[PDB]
Amino acid sequence: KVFERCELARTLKRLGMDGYRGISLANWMCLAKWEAGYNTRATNYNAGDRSTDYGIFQINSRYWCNDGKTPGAVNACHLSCSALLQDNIADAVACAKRVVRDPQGIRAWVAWRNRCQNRDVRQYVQGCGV
Repeated sequence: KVFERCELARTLKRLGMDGYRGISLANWMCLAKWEAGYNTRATNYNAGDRSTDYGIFQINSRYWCNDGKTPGAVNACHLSCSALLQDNIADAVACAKRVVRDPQGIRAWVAWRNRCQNRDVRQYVQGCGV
C-alpha cells in the first residue's frame, strides 16, 4: 500500500507515535518519506552484507526481524520480516518503537540524519489536522 501523506500522519498519531521516546510525529513522517516513499511493500537488498530492509520504515533483517537467510541475524522485534510488508502498519510501528528504545534512538536510520536532522520538518504534517 502507498499511503497518502495526511492519511499516514493521522494513522501514526493513532498508533501512539507522536512524541514516542521524545520523537515528534513530523520526524517519523520525514523518515517514512525518505525510507520508502510511504510504500509498505518496499524492500531493499544490501548485497554488501546480505541483509534486506523491509517495509515503510525499511527495517533491517540483521537485528530486528527474521527472514531466515541473513547471516548471524537476531530478531529483536520477535517477528517474521513478512509482517513488515502488510498494508496494516501496526506491527511495523511496534517494531519501529523497539528500534528507538536503543541508545541511538531515531539516529539508527542514516537517511534520517541526511534528510531530516536539523531541518524544517513541519512541511510533512501541515494541513493534516494532527
